[PDB]
Amino acid sequence: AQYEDGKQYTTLEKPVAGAPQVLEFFSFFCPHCYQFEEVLHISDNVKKKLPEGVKMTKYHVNFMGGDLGKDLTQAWAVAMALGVEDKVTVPLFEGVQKTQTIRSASDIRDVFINAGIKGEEYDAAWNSFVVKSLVAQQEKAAADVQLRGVPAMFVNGKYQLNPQGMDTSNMDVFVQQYADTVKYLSEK
Ligand SMILES: CCN(CCn1cccn1)C(=O)Cc1ccc(Oc2ccc(C#N)c(C)c2)cc1
Repeated sequence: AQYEDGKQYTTLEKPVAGAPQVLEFFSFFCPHCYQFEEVLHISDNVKKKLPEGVKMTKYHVNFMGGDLGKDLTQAWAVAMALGVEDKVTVPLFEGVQKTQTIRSASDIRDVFINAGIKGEEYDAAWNSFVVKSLVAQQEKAAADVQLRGVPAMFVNGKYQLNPQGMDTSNMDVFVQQYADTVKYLSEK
């Protein structure tokens, strides 16, 4: 077959019932995740190749970056609660990996303030139990599939993308192969 288990994707031993339709995991410390956002725009191209209104979920992970890695998961929960993912994703990535100006939770906060989120608004969300629950959902989804590496995408809690099995000579061909595989698994 053109799409084969083990080539463009793998199948989880234990499927996760009730998982989001398209679930991505990333970390701002993850170098390929930087490429996936700034260079390849994987999420946007995947969303485009999916039907209108299909839910896509993107979660941060703790296992990279020690203390600051956990701060960034809580901050991503703040981004999701306020709906400002599209405003902080790039400066958080560049702050961690490019300029390396993010070394504390306050430095993360500065990215949100520079993005236009008010101080009282960020601090209230940061300490809110709505964000606490959002942090738990990110941890629960990662623990559900024993996640040990990022970037990672899961389709309907049963299939895991395998980008190592695609072509990486052409960036644009890789993205299109990746998105078509998500679409293929979506229709399974
Ligand atoms: C979860 C495993 N994991 C972590 C460990 N790890 C580090 C390096 C390799 N593995 C991954 O990063 C897996 C991975 C993902 C994608 C990928 O393919 C490309 C990456 C970037 C670009 C660009 N620009 C292209 C075109 C393709 C290759 C590997």
